[PDB]
Amino acid sequence: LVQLSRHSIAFPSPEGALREPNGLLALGGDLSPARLLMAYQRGIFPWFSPGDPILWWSPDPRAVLWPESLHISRSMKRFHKRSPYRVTMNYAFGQVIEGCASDRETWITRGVVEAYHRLHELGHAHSIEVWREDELVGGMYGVAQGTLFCGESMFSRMENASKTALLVFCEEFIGHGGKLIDCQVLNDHTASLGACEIPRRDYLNYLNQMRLGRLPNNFWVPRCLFSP
Repeated sequence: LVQLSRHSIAFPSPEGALREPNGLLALGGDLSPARLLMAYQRGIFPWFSPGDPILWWSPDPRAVLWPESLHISRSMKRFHKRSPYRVTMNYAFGQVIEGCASDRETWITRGVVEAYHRLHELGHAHSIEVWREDELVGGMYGVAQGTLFCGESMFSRMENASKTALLVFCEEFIGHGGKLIDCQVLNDHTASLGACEIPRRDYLNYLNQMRLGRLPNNFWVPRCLFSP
């Protein structure tokens, strides 16, 4: 491996990551906006349980999701056509990440929250919210990397809340140039939604191409995406 330094925002080539644990590449450093941005630019992300030092990753393969391949069951389509939810973009970044943090009775520590909150404040991290009237019932947040979106996590406090968030986002994302969504690691729910695994070099390749891409100037301003 390799320990980072408070000095620079330099990162070692992802290809020198460990095989097991898959993707472990470096430790230390900090969660400053600059260091974080660089992490994503180069296909790396932080992940570590509270108590441990900062750990950075770039797994092989990488879980990803082609927006157009999002699988939506027939029961969900029925649900979404008569949806009881409203979806918004960047209305409550803080609550969404907190919602993702309080899930599972998670590594999302206060420090991590502030760090991504800074990125949101600076205009790089964004959130999708799912509301059951006045209540935030689900959502997802991530870091925008051009036409590629790096999804950190999502949460659901009501049936189909997160499915709705993803469904609505993919429609809005594709409609304006969105090309790929990064899922980091593949999990059961994510896989059922059509997420798949591709080689790390394929992902980095895509990343380098898409970072350059641009969505419309206002794509990320706080707004209502879906309100039946």
